[PDB]
Amino acid sequence: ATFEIVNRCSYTVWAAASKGDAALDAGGRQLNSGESWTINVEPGTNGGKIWARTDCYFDDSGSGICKTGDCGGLLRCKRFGRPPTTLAEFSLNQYGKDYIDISNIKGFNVPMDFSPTTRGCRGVRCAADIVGQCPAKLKAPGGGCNDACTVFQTSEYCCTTGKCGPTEYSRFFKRLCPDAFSYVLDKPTTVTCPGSSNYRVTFCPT
Repeated sequence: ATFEIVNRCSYTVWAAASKGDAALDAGGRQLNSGESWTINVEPGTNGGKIWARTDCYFDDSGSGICKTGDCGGLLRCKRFGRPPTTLAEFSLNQYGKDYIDISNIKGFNVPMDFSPTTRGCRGVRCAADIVGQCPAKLKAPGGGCNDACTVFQTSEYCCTTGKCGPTEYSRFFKRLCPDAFSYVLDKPTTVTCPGSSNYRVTFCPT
């Protein structure tokens, strides 16, 4: 499957693509404002994620640090990134279907649109000013708006027991971005697409 990753933000981002235990394609790349990066993702990929990282510094060897979304200091991510990270999430070719969603379960750093470029389903978007409106206790100094599980590490926010409800913090994310997951047991906003669809992830779609 082809994913085109487009940075429409006015600032540079470092895109990342991983399935948690391995890079997807090259795993990460710098995207200046306006740049597009096309990656290929193996069919049947389960649990892939794409996210943006902000305020990164890397040396010649691809080692460094980012203020949001850092994946163990690598330019080419092999593992998932440190919150806060708006997440594009996908599982491909699962019994004939693709499943896509956007998630704020790990916080929010950059607005995002996640849409198919082929026919048969709709896209999803979270483009509200979540960082600007972020509650004081969830604001991340490096930038972004943390989720409450990251900040407070309770069973209720992290849904550790498999039983949890919405919270004042999850309702904030849900109010601004209804089409994104706001906590682990949120009513699903997953979109079902035809198997082997292709996609575009746009940072700062507005």
